Amino acid sequence: KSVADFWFDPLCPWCWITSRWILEVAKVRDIEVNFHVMSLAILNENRDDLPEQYREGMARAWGPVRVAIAAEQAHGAKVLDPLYTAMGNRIHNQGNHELDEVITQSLADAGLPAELAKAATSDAYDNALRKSHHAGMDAVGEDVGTPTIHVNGVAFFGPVLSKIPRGEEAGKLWDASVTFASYPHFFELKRTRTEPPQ
Amino acid sequence: QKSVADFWFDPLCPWCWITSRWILEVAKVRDIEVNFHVMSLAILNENRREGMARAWGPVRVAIAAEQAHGAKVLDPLYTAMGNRIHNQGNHELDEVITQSLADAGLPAELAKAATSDAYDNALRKSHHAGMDAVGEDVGTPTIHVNGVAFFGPVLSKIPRGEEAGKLWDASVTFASYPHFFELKRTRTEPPQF
Ligand SMILES: [Mg+2]
Ligand SMILES: [Mg+2]
Ligand SMILES: [Mg+2]
Ligand SMILES: [Mg+2]
Repeated sequence: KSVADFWFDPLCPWCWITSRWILEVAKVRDIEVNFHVMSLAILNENRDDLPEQYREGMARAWGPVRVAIAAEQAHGAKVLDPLYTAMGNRIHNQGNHELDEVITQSLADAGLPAELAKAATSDAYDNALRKSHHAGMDAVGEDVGTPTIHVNGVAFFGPVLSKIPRGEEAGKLWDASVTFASYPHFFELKRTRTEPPQ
Repeated sequence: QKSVADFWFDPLCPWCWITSRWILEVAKVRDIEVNFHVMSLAILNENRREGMARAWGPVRVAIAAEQAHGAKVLDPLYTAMGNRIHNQGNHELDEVITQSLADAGLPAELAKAATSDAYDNALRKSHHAGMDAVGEDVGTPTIHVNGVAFFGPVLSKIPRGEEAGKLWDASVTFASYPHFFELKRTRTEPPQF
């Protein structure tokens, strides 16, 4: 039985696409899906030259990931899936970037206690967040970016997807990913003549 | 309908060697057509080994052979050259060239192409067709899978039989999906070859 371990920050549009893909895969393949939290804010800590404006666009970027960690600590890893879905629908599908509102709405949607929102503005969960992030994102390259998935235990950057594959198409892309994971002496495949629009 | 692999190679390149031998393994277990095209490590180095400082020789001979006898001769000429360089570790390139032309059944006079710029434009045109990228510059190996250009699969060993076939099926799946861009291992990197 194949296993997808996926690290996400609700803010990340790449994570959003790749996680929606994995959920499509799960509809047409027998796989175990484990979500884990990582943090774009932590990625950004490790970059001394980040421009002021980009820092400003991330002013309160710890809130959603703190709440996700706190939810997992309180209720188990199982609640990450639906909490992430509720948050990401609002952030990515509705374009809502008032994160305080996204957090309270998403907890209610997911059926989780409202008090979890208080995690967003406390450092109590940061040690756990850092450890979760490092487990997922530690890589040997200076690329260090999202999306990162482990396929049957094999850590990858990508698949970098700019649209969510659906149904059996999603399944076939999973099958291909598993085949590459199964061959230890494969390292990289990348399109050269086109790139994702951002 | 028929799956097609276009493969850009410099006889000197170990990564081209591995990925091209993989494609020839694929051809034994999947119905595919394989087309070889020349590129040049020396050109990559312009736009940026013991025995190999004269790095234009093998690629110049390859291009000259294609110009005179057609691109189909590149498969056996490359096999001849790379068998010697990579499988036998022969780095005397003048000897590799002579021997490989004889292996492939091509005229010995083609060896003279190694030390003439007569087809360097043809070489450059072939190179850029294979190596051009919209993003950051890429290295070897580059291929087209059913018309879709990829860097990689970067492979450090040659998959054989159905294992090779499954890796092709995977590549074809990724090529077929327009909105897939990259998959890369994060905890191991290719060996220093
Ligand atoms: Mg976890
Ligand atoms: Mg500003
Ligand atoms: Mg504290
Ligand atoms: Mg050609």
